Amino acid sequence: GGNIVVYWGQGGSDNSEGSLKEACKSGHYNMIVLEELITYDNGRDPDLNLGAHCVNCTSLQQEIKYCQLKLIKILLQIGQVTPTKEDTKDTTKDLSQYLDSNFFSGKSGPLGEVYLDGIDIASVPEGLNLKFDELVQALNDSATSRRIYLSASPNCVYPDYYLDKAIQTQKLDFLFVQFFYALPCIYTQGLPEDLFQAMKTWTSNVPESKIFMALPATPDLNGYIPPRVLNKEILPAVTQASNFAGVMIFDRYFDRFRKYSSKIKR
Amino acid sequence: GGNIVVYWGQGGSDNSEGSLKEACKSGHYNMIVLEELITYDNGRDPDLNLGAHCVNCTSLQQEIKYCQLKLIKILLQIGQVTPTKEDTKDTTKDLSQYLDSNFFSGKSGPLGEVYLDGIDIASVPEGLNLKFDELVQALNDSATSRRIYLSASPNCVYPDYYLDKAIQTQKLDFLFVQFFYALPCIYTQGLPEDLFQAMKTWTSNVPESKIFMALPATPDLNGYIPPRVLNKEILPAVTQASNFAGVMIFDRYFDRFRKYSSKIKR
Ligand SMILES: *[C@@H]1O[C@H](CO)[C@@H](O[C@@H]2O[C@H](CO)[C@@H](O)[C@H](O)[C@H]2NC(C)=O)[C@H](O)[C@H]1NC(C)=O
Ligand SMILES: *[C@@H]1O[C@H](CO)[C@@H](O[C@@H]2O[C@H](CO)[C@@H](O)[C@H](O)[C@H]2NC(C)=O)[C@H](O)[C@H]1NC(C)=O
Ligand SMILES: CC(=O)N[C@@H]1[C@@H](O)[C@H](O)[C@@H](CO)O[C@H]1O
Ligand SMILES: CC(=O)N[C@@H]1[C@@H](O)[C@H](O)[C@@H](CO)O[C@H]1O
Ligand SMILES: CC(=O)N[C@@H]1[C@@H](O)[C@H](O)[C@@H](CO)O[C@H]1O
Ligand SMILES: CC(=O)N[C@@H]1[C@@H](O)[C@H](O)[C@@H](CO)O[C@H]1O
Ligand code: NA
Ligand code: NA
Repeated sequence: GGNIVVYWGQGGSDNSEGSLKEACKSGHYNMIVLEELITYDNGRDPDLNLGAHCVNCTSLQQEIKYCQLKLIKILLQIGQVTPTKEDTKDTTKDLSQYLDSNFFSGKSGPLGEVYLDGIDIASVPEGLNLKFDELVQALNDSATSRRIYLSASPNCVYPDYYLDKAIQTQKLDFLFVQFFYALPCIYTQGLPEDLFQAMKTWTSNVPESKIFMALPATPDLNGYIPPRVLNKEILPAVTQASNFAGVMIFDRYFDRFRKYSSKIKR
Repeated sequence: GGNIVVYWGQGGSDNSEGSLKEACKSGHYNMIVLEELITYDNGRDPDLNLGAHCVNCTSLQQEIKYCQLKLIKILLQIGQVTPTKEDTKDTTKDLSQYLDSNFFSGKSGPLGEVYLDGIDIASVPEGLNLKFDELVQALNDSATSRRIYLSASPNCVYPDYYLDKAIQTQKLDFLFVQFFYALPCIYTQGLPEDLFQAMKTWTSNVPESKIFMALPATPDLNGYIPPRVLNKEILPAVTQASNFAGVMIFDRYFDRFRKYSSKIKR
């Protein structure tokens, strides 16, 4: 089956996009990125935002652990940095510490008593105080024997305006390169040329990281690659890169109904 | 000040984008569109999704009423239709009835004991059972003496693939035409030509509805129009349309920090 990852958490409620456990139990995925954590440039404690899934999300603990015991990695995505004009000391250091204590220590945090597998950073502005490359270095330097995987979700334009610094730390394990919404590098009908060139650029410029092609599971989004096109044209070309890792599915909501991941070649 | 509307509800928590009351109290807006209600093609009761603002959102009642007593209209946006392959009878009729009972009757619904001012529909796929134009007609035909405003948020491409049928009912009071993210009709630096042509097309083809230009409040989104450009170039041209209504701000989160609406001409 290879490496198929998926985004979950912003697809509504359990009744719209299914529970996290449902996603894991489906067997389609070996890694889930939870969307998303809101962080504060002024050092306020982060706010978890899993939409209509839960407000008290501590009961997700058992679902996270179920996933992990099925060998599925669970990463939490930082999706929003609330800016401040205030000059505040130690914001990045303090966030790294908050994350370590609340998600990577088995202690009672927002997702219950878990050790998550890592942190993803979305392609969004950082703060005047909070800096993503600094955060990545701090997390990798964490006082723990646990493996904390670090990743980013850049758009397919290289370099990514928001994440290039974090990428150039050379400390990201995975990149979920987004080939959806309107960008010059998406697939369009009968035209993979820009996507191929972007994949060449990403894989060659970030040889230290595993590169996922993040694709939409629905034909209602720009960048959609029909499964036969993905299997017979796209994958044969992009898999020539030694650091091509697989496909990231945007997102569990669309995939739950479309069963796009089911149609990807073995 | 004219007509300035804003989207609120998907900007995170109260600490990231402020409470609904805060938005109303700011005095920047005369209409707020709440994002968003999830509806079900199989006829399941809708799920309210105001992200990390609340799960039990009934306590928003007092904030809604505060807004309304300040002459601010509150509309709820349908943002997501969860599809089904099942053929289910009366889905649209039943949704109209659910909305009437739960948001337009002063009874104890998901937002408490309110009479909302109306419903907006996002530019998203409808269902195999649930149909937007049918929903608009049903809501307008509601057994009530209350005014229910009906609107849609089409993208700037005319016709809108998802909402054109709803628009052609001629029963929409407002259109929030979205000139952001990547589309051929957005403003780009020193180039309003496509936006002007789109505004001509929207205003001339939908003379029966008031047309808002929906614009991003942050320079970090495609389509951003610096306030001086908006005031001295854009508004003088587009305001020549008799049905040009004003500016819809995407969104309260960005506007809270950027104070974009504050910079729009009187
Ligand atoms: C920081 O990154 C380094 C390098 O990827 C990680 O170090 C590896 O850790 C694994 C398991 O602990 C070992 O098998 C490797 O031999 C290590 N490699 C090197 C070069 O030291 C380290 O674990 C990361 N830190 C965290 C907190 O995950
Ligand atoms: C359906 O649309 C019609 C037309 O806009 C609305 O009828 C208007 O109602 C207002 C206030 O009740 C009156 O001042 C107008 O004279 C009416 N116009 C016409 C042509 O009848 C009607 O209110 C809408 N239905 C709902 C539930 O809002
Ligand atoms: C495979 C896996 O990740 N197992 C985790 C374990 O590491 C952790 O000690 C525990 C308590 O938080 O949750 C487990 O089930
Ligand atoms: C607060 C903010 O917007 N910071 C941005 C940062 O996100 C971006 O990666 C960088 C690129 O050089 O430019 C900064 O201005
Ligand atoms: C101006 C306004 O909309 N006022 C509303 C009123 O119509 C409604 O009867 C009441 C109870 O639900 O909430 C009010 O304050
Ligand atoms: C379930 C679904 O996707 N329905 C779409 C509808 O949203 C769209 O407005 C219409 C345009 O003709 O095409 C239908 O296939
Ligand atoms: Na879709
Ligand atoms: Na921004």
